[PDB]
Amino acid sequence: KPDAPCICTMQYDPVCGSDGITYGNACMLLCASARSDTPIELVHKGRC
Repeated sequence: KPDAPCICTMQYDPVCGSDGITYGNACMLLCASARSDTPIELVHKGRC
């Protein structure tokens, strides 16, 4: 998928994605998978 702005909401839902990074939200993630370094992969909807 293309780059998706990480401004979905402010529902601070820090989801841990395969990489060891707690993304403020699955969308913030979209920012990660869009301009992070590697295609992370959610694993736990929290602080790991």
